[PDB]
Amino acid sequence: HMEGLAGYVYKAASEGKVLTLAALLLNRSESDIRYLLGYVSQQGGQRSTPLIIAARNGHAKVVRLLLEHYRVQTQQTGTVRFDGYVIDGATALWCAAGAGHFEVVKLLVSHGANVNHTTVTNSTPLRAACFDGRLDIVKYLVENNANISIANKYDNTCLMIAAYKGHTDVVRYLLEQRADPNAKAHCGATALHFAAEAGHIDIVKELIKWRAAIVVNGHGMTPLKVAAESCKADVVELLLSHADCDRRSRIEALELLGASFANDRENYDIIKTYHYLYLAMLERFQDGILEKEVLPPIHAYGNRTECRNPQELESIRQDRDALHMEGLIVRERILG
Amino acid sequence: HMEGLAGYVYKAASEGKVLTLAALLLNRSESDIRYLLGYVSQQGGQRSTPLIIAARNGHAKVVRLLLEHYRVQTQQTGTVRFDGYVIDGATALWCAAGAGHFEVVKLLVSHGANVNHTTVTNSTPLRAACFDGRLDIVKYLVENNANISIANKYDNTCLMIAAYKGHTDVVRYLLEQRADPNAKAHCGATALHFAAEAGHIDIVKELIKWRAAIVVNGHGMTPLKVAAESCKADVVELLLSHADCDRRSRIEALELLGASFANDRENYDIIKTYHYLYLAMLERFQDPPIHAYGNRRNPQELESIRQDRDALHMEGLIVRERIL
Ligand SMILES: CC(C)(C)n1ncc(Cl)c(Cl)c1=O
Repeated sequence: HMEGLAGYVYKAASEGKVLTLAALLLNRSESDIRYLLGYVSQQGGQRSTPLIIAARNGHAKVVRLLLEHYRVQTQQTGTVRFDGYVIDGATALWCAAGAGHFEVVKLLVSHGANVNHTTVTNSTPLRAACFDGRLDIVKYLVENNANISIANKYDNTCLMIAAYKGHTDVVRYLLEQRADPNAKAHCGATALHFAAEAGHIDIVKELIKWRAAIVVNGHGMTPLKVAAESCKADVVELLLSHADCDRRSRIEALELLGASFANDRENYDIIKTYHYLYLAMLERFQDGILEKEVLPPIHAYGNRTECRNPQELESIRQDRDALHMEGLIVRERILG
Repeated sequence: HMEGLAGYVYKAASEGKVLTLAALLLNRSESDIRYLLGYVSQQGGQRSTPLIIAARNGHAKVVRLLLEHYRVQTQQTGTVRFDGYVIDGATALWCAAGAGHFEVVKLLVSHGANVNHTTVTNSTPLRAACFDGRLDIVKYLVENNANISIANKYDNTCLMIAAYKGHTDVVRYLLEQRADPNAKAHCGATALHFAAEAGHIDIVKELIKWRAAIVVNGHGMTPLKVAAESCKADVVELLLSHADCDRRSRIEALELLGASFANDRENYDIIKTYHYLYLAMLERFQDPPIHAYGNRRNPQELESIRQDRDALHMEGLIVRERIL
């Protein structure tokens, strides 16, 4: 019969009804108080504890009570639903971090919760807050000895995800806490790779100030080819305004940028196509003698052949259709 | 000294102040009037003739005088700027068509303009009106013997450009002729292919019934189900209804949109990735690649997808890599 009361207790905890929760908990034996609070409930996909669901919903009142008066264990783990995806191996500290409930986080940390508890995929509660972007929590966790080096299943640092999610504030903070910006992932990607693809120019600048290495992913893409391919012209100029395998890599990143202005249907500007593509050809002709390794015609892309001469390119500056197909040919060479 | 007056005449023509032009043009000999109206002027990038510059800016008023009073030749050619690229081989008939100046269009063709005259890229005024999408002009050109079969270089028919530019209205009307057209010849694409790429579900229905023929579903380098890559689920299901080619016998019609729903960062839904991709395992089990830098996952037999993790992202990429 006590299986039902555990649900009533869960309800009140998930609803933040501290009086409703407190009313249920008294006039119960120590044997019972443990059971009701250690019970795991299956609300759809989510499988949680009264403590966990309260910290998930930011009900600091229920959280304070469960920790102080009824000394509930912070180590309790559950499977919580964030967005549509289900995260397993989560603790009340982790949910509170992912949902941005600063006071509940402090409550859990203050009452002795493990800041470095790892989820099933080794997502630390610090990572949840870097995904979410709450600098106050991010600061508080690291100040309470949460480890920044604890990465994903796939070695996705807290720096990486924050750079991906565009949190310039936490990214800088993580970099002012000496976070290794040259750390890479299974994908082979650095935080500069994620920022360049996502075009977060402020973070790309921040990762530069902190002397990030120009490394290559598991496709042969530097952060400049990633940003050139992602049609993020802003981050292309900045990344080019420093280091690069100059000449060869620089023309290939300008040719990729120009190609993407014809492919990517969101930012499709064929005027920006000719600008970058012609700039590339001109840089190819400094000692002229820079190799145009063109490929034979295909049945797709018409039967055209990629221009090798700056006069060939000048002759399709006023052809919208030829310039489009040329951007497809360009992409084909650099990427295949 | 007479080159200077040619500029004043151009100016008044370009601004459409027809009354101002007569003051310059009157009291002049045949020798001069020929030069004054045939001068080519370089106003920025565009280098054109007064008759054209009037028709480009839609000044029907100056056009009436220049075409009616002195039957000047519509064949005069120039290079006009249409907001972006500069087009060469344009005639007043073409510019007025491209600029959507219906009044100038009617006047130009009525006075004997070459209605199927092609630009440098063999763009007919009919192409211009379907590109920009003015059905009023599109129709009017067709009754006046403009040829719908003309198309440009690379064989992009007027149907194709309208099919791409989503001008459903012109498409329905335009089916007074060819459906499944020039196969883009160069691109290898049908007018319905451009429709599927752009996901204009409205015309793709037309390409089959209510005007257009059946249109060949054949292209090779991706069937007309290009929309699976273009993340156009709307037309993807639509094409799937036509069966025995894309459904009943066609077991291979595993379009697997979900791979594209993880790649395109504009329409990226990894929930939609697993949804369509799981149909593949379910359809594959009614009755494979390599691990590049630690990959597949792609198998449908393996658990029929464990789900939940972001790993599906890289898994959606493996699918795209396999299908190419
Ligand atoms: C766009 C694409 C697929 C080239 N790409 N973008 C970003 C990153 Cl971080 C990597 Cl590793 C990558 O390969």
